[PDB]
Amino acid sequence: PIERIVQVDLDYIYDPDPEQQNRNLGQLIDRMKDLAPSAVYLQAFADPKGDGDITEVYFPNRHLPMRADLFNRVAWQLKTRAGVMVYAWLPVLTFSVPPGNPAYGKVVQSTTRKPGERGLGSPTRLSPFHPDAHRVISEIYEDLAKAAHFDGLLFHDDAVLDDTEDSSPEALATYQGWGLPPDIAAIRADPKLAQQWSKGKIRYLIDFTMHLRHIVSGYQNDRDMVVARNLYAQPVLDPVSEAWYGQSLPEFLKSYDFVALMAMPNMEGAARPEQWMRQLVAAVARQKGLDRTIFELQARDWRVGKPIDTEILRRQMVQLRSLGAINYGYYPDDFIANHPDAEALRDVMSLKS
Repeated sequence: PIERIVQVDLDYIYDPDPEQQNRNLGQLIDRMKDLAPSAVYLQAFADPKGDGDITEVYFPNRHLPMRADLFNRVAWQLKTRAGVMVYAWLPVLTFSVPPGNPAYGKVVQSTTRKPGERGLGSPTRLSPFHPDAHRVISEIYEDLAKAAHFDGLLFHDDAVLDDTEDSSPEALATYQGWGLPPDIAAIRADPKLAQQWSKGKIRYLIDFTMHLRHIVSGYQNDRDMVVARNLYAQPVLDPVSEAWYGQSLPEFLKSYDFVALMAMPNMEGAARPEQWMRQLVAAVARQKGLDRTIFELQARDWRVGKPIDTEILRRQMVQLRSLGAINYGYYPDDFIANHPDAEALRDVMSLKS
């Protein structure tokens, strides 16, 4: 079994001119037919500002405005014309519902964070410990399942909690239920409690995504609903950092069909990108995770706003192959600018590899 995946932004397809939008879609379909990946991870939410404040999505639903009714038709065209599997890529927590929504303002709190700033996680993450936020997110996933036909779910990288979160009253009450004091200062001060708390939050988020899976699978009438989740590299390279990510490679491997590991040394600011990738693969191997870890590479340098040379991307794929990491893919597909170069990547993205 081999996965070769392409993650695709509907933000790149969308255009206020529906005829331009159609031309955009056409270019995507042609590239995916040519490249023939195992799966496309398809954005179901809108994030055109790139700040992770998700006020709109691309499917009809009860809670958020629709930017365009686009996910269902792109998913169907990918499936039927390009012959690929399609995963719905959706946030776990970040839904900026309108005022008057029951979940409005029921967000993840931090003991130290102030207004007007953020850490890795978005300030807009709804608290999965709050019953109204829990239900609203559940209903958004239900509405996705009603609105479109797809083969899997990719749970987004927005599902993070740091070591000062979640400090909201509902979260504290949940920690008390785990046998911890409802007091993050007290938890953090005791290394044993701090470890238990970190692992507890990791499992809580995973369990929440399993709840969402159950909702979607019931509606897709499909027990074979495959799930993947984005995993940051730092918890893999340095597992102590689980405590301020709320993610874990061993726990992910136990719970998801695939782990979408963000193998992106450029984004990470790696001084020695080849060594970095070598160490990342070794870490995954050490956890016996190569069979279900997808090394998701970056095709764009988002910080400087430039495509990454396709030859650099291919060299990363060849390096992965040489190390026995046979599942991989890239994000994003810039189908309008023909980047990455499909001709150059075809041989390594082929499922005969």
